[PDB]
Amino acid sequence: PQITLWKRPLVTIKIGGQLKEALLDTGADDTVLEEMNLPGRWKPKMIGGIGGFIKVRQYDQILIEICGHKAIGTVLVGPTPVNIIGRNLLTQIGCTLNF
Amino acid sequence: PQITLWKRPLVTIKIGGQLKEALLDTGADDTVLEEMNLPGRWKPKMIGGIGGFIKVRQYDQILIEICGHKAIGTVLVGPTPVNIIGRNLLTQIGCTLNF
Ligand SMILES: CCOP(=O)(COc1ccc(C[C@H](NC(=O)O[C@H]2CO[C@H]3OCC[C@H]32)[C@H](O)CN(CC(CC)CC)S(=O)(=O)c2ccc3ncsc3c2)cc1)OCC
Repeated sequence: PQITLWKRPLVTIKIGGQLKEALLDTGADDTVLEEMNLPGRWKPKMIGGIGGFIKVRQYDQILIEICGHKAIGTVLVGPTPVNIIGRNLLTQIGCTLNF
Repeated sequence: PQITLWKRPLVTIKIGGQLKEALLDTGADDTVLEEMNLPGRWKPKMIGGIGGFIKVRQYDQILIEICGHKAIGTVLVGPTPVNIIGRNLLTQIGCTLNF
């Protein structure tokens, strides 16, 4: 579809067998999701933005479905205030900016 | 144009007569630029991101040209890790997400 930017671009995603709301975020290199107890191994990581860094758990080869579009890649889990879909997955669903 | 997301969506902007590079950021409500001298009045504001809140200077009704497209609106100035163009100006230049 086409998403205007008057409001936050929030969509439904499916991950680890759960549905959630997440921001389609062209300023996010990586995908960062709210605390959730995903199975499997993970690597510690720190990601930075406005205000500083947070500590997150990096899980690899995670399947996420975004508005029916499937994607698989790296997902970071940590105390983010919002579920964020970053470019690593946005590219995979064919998402572009257009003006 | 149509901008893909394999790399960061960086563009040249012109503000207060100066050229700079900035990130088109659909996850940003507001536009935040690194410390710089802008003419006119400003008021202190706080904004929050992934790592907490920072103090910024709020400039209203500022002219800014984004990849050839003119906007006039609110620009925050402060210790952001990178210059970001948020939805308040993305809307003005007619930017949408498409997949
Ligand atoms: C409301 C909940 O609480 P809250 O008020 C704000 O919550 C939010 C927290 C984060 C966002 C998303 C964030 N937007 C943001 O900073 O926007 C500011 C400006 O406009 C306002 O609108 C929303 C907030 C205000 C960017 O889109 C993405 N970021 C990178 C950019 C940093 C400038 C480029 C470096 S990233 O997230 O840091 C990030 C993501 C993946 C990644 N992979 C490797 S690095 C790395 C870094 C949106 C809302 O904060 C109090 C705790």
